[PDB]
Amino acid sequence: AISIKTPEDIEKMRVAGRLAAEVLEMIEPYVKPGVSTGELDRICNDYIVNEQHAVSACLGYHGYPKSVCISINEVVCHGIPDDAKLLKDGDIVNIDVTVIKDGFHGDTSKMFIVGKPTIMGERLCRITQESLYLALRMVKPGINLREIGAAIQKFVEAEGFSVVREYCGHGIGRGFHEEPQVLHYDSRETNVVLKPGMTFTIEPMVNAGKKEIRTMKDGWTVKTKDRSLSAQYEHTIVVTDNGCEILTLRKDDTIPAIISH
Ligand SMILES: NNC(=O)c1ccc(-c2ccccc2Cl)o1
Ligand SMILES: [Mn+2]
Ligand code: NA
Repeated sequence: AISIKTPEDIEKMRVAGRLAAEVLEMIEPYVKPGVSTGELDRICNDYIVNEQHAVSACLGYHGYPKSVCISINEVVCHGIPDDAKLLKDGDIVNIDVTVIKDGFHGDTSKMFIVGKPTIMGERLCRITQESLYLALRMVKPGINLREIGAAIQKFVEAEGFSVVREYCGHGIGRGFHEEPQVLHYDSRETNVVLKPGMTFTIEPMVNAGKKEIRTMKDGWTVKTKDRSLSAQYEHTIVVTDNGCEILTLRKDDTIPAIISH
């Protein structure tokens, strides 16, 4: 049973969402060749705790060891920050942030292109973000999640890319992952009609190559089976009366915070 949020709770979601977004805005300057994913994590955690007076929702979740997930190139998600893993020219990197503030969660992520961008890493990130934007434009009461998943997949595959099946968007509030599940592809199992007040995430994972993925033996790191590049972008939203409001919008986003139909 999916739950609706109250006006007060939604305001708290705006705050946690903004904080999540601001972590990504803060870290951007440090995302350069030579930096380790470990340092970036410590920077993010220090900021979340000492500046935002919030806490990382990832730290300890199901035993997660770090504060943010950092995934590079062929790594699909849940990449673990490490003091020896350095970023280099050409790399595409996702920093996945989740913060809890005043009891509510804010969840978002984006891609960063390191050094000189390559046409393909550049193209994969742009298409991935557009697939998120396209889905965000469909959000309004009355529409079924299945349609949104359908549209993301059709857009993505038309570009020669593939949509990761194992992971999905999700309801969010006082809990990290609440109902419903938000698939980024068409599924006969999906039947959820949006309603005002619902809060969830949209976070498509797109592979340049095949959809198949393999988990590493650290029990967390997920890579593409064919070792092709993978990209992801995420935003937390609240369904409004005639559309939705992006709670994790950043200065660099090129979509309106409030989407009115
Ligand atoms: N958008 N990112 C997420 O929803 C997310 C980040 C980390 C996790 C996670 C999922 C299952 C178990 C442990 C973690 Cl930290 O989910
Ligand atoms: Mn999420
Ligand atoms: Na990746």
